[PDB]
Amino acid sequence: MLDNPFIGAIGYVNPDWATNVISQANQTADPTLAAQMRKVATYSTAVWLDRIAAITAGRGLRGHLDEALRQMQQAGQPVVITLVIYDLPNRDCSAAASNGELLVAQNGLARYKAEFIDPIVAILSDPRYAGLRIVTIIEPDSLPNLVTNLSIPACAEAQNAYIEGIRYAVNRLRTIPNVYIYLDIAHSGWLGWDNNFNGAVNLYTQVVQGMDQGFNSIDGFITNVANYTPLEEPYLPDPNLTIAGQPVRSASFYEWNPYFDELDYALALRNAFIGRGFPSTIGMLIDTSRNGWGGCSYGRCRPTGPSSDTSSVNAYVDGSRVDRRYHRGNWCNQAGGIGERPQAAPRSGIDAYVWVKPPGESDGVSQPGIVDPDDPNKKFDPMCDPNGQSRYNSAYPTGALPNAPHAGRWFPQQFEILVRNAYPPIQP
Ligand SMILES: OC[C@H]1O[C@@H](O[C@H]2[C@H](O)[C@@H](O)[C@H](O[C@H]3[C@H](O)[C@@H](O)[C@H](O[C@H]4[C@H](O)[C@@H](O)[C@@H](O)O[C@@H]4CO)O[C@@H]3CO)O[C@@H]2CO)[C@H](O)[C@@H](O)[C@@H]1O
Ligand SMILES: OC[C@H]1O[C@@H](O[C@H]2[C@H](O)[C@@H](O)[C@H](O[C@H]3[C@H](O)[C@@H](O)[C@H](O)O[C@@H]3CO)O[C@@H]2CO)[C@H](O)[C@@H](O)[C@@H]1O
Ligand SMILES: [Ca+2]
Ligand SMILES: [Ca+2]
Repeated sequence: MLDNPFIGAIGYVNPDWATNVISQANQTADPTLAAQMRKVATYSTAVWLDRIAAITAGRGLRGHLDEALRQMQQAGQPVVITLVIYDLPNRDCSAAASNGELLVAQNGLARYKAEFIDPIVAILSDPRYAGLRIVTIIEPDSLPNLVTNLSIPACAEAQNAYIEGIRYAVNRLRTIPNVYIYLDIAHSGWLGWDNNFNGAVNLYTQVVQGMDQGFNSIDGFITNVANYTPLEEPYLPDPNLTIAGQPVRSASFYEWNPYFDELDYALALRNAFIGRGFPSTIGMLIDTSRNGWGGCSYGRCRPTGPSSDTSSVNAYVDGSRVDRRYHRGNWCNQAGGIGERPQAAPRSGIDAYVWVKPPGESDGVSQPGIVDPDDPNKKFDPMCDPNGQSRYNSAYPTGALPNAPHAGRWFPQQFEILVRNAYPPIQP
């Protein structure tokens, strides 16, 4: 196996996502915005396996891999295709927008193994695909929910199903020599606090050391999947910087969390895991699909330096942060911008920036009363209410954009905002 599957390979371009991008560009009046959309359609995004039907629907998992072979032949270079394994029972257990089809109380773990992992592994095992690099992102949100959300019965009752299902997926996937495995580990605005950070290091160390290959069972971890947290807060580089007598991490936006950005968080986690016995060959991914924070939204434009207002930590931090969400827990349908393009080894210890969440796809429907045919357990979550308050701190609005369809469906109003707000800006 390679030390980094993203080195020396070009990213798979998902034609089914690109078709949505190009179709929206063809309906966009502004010719520069439309040309920016056409350029976005050329970048590489992950393919989500978000239900049993996704294995065969449309071109299906086999179709994407065949298309990857096609792109590899056309380019004369290896292709790296990213897959998201996303169907654990009691999925999305701390929210409502992405609850899945399998339930722990309805033989969900058994169905997960037999109807989801086993057919995926059979397909990835085909020797026709040996020349691809196949990256599997394992079950976003599941393990982070075990760190912070055990007070929710849907999470606590699922915890051993998560552990066993994830070990089962990784143990089977590790029998395939061109499959590179990354565990999801949330983002700095979720697990950055000392207690969450240490709980996560403990949890993931136990999960991996119980795998068949122990610490050799995975190739690393990914942060920021489907979230918006910046790679870097360049104007808040020191969480202990004293402003008006207080460290800036004490600001309301951070609540003493010393990790303001994903580079600090990902590299600190990598070092922590190496200290627990993981080999130094592990690498980190960061999802940069929607964390650029160009443009303007939520009453601010991107800061161009540290704030001139040093009269209080809150004023200073709020004027200096590029993450301009009202509250750091606002995960649904945010008016952010596309971030750095997918790219290999941008920083030591970082295997790649990737677009795992595909820009333009919804995080959740924005009002109740609407049922989706293809995901009958997807429901309205108040975090997606454009007129509501955050359910993590009701003093703040959700920031969610209106007119959003159910999670995963094309959200043209947000896609236009994400392209306009891209950082670095899209060049036609
Ligand atoms: O297979 C052809 C089929 O595709 C359908 O669209 C898929 C789309 O291909 C896929 O990327 C997407 O995956 C979603 C997932 O459903 C959704 O639950 C997840 O939501 C996130 C969300 O963004 C978070 O904020 C929060 O809600 O938690 C989850 C987990 O992070 O996001 C991914 C990526 O968007 O699902 C689509 C719907 O199945 C077409 O709709 C269909 O017509 C095609 O036949
Ligand atoms: O990242 C996308 C996923 O987000 C999930 O929500 C989590 C938020 O992303 C995260 O910011 C929030 O963090 C909490 C933290 O867990 C808690 O200890 C602290 O006190 O407050 C933070 C928020 O201020 O946690 C939530 C989960 O509870 C969504 O549930 C998921 O659908 C989405 O993909
Ligand atoms: Ca490696
Ligand atoms: Ca930093």
